[PDB]
Amino acid sequence: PSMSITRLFPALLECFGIVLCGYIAGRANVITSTQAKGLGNFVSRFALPALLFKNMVVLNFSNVDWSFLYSILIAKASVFFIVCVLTLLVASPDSRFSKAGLFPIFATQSNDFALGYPIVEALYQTTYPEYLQYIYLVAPISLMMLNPIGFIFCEIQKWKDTQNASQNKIKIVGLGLLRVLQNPIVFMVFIGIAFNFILDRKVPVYVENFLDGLGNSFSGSALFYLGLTMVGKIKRLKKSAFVVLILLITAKLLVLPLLCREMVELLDKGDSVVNHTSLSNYAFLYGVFPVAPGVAIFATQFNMEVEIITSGMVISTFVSAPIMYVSAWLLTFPTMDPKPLAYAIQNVSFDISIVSLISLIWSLAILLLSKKYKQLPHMLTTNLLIAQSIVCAGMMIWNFVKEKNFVGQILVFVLLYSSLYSTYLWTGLLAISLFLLKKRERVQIPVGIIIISGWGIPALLVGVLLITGKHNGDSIDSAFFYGKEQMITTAVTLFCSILIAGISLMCMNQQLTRHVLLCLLLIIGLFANLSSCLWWLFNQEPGRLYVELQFFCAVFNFGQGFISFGIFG
Ligand SMILES: O=C(O)Cc1c[nH]c2ccccc12
Repeated sequence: PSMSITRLFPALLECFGIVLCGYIAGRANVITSTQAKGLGNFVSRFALPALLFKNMVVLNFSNVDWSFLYSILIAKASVFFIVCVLTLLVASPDSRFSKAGLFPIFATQSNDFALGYPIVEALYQTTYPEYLQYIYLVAPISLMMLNPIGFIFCEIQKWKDTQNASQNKIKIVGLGLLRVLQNPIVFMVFIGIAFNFILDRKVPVYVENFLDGLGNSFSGSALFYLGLTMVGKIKRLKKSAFVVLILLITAKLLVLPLLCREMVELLDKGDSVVNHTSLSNYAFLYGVFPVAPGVAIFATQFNMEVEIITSGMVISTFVSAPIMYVSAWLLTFPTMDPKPLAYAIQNVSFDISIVSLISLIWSLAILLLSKKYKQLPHMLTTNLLIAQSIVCAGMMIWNFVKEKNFVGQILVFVLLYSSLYSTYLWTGLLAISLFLLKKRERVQIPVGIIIISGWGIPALLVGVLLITGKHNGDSIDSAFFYGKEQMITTAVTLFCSILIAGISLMCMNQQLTRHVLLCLLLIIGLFANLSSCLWWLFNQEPGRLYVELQFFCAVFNFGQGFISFGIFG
């Protein structure tokens, strides 16, 4: 295929597993905040410049598609210009230049080497090997292009804050540019380009082992340091600052991908449809890379906007994981016929259910071992997390069982289906329990009946499904394993929970917020699945928007554990 999309989930597990290792290590103080700087110094002063130098010396410039460079750079320059001019118009006077510097750098500078390259490598190393070159071209040329302008605005702020020092523009410009030249990425690219020419792309045999040994250590070491620098970083922001952060992460993780993709489709006027397509898709995925950790370092160096930039970098890194996974698969679906596409959505479901189950077990354990599960609603909320866990656990088994045998398929189907419906009801059961708790303190909530229904009724619905329906189990999609009746069952379950929740939340309006938020964020997913099921039935020959909806309702179905992991973890 045009992109080895199956290799992305392992790459993301490498990337974000090692970031999680660093995060766990810093949390557990396996490495303290002052000890982490030793790893950071190694990463940035040795491993990264070695990696840059090696790849820049090796690079065949007579094989670079400059259109991709110009496309991504013009897209980054666009987002930079937009965020800069918009920041200059929106922000308040005494902070507008610090923000106009760092917010555009934020919105454009990608976590290219640590996170981007493992992902690009996995996706494209075998299908389109030259796509790995553009990491080392785009990322540094991006700094040389755009970072000096942002630093110039930060130097304007440093100048303006220092009202004793109404000094020269030449110093402002020069110092901004000097900070760009002092960046190891920038100067090791200049140095590597010089030795690309001097050596005719040949790393000396007796220097190669060194550059290999240092450079190859970068990814793991940098991803680990990234985890360590994410510990204790998401400070409680003002509502205004949180909205700004959402808009900046939207610029980096949505707008920049869309503009990158558009620019490749504008400028890659070359002939090949499939090469144009894969390059376009690579441009989108390039745009989805997180904010580079270096932006937080610049912010610290200036002492400017540091909470927003650090928190945004942290959140951007984590938000890039699902967006990147989701986007890459979504872009790949137009290349797939309906059977490998059904396989694809089950693979997606399995992948998400793994990491969601892990998030769920963690969140469950926290709520249990904190003894939060004693309180109401938190006991039923823990049951909602239990419900989500059994959903994810079932889907993992269906991937193992999809070709095993008829009986195991049915049994595994019982489990997955039933937990699937149990989540649906616990959405509603929680929501009406919120109303019941809100109604008056003298009301004793019918916890036992609620639990018995929250698992009996889903078991009953799967029993009904087995009885009234028939085995459609030749079908790869487990949500279609029992066909028309299955999706009607799904639809009724969701609608019941939706009515229960809407009515109860209404009466409740006429601890609480996190559970209301949970129910609503589940309800948008329940409606995604409700839509999916009636649409399935009738469409009969569903379009591209259906496989994308099928995909996003699968992302919800199994990724809803991450919702719980955010709300209570
Ligand atoms: O953004 C990048 O990929 C480069 C980078 C520079 N210093 C870093 C520290 C940790 C992780 C990545 C980087």
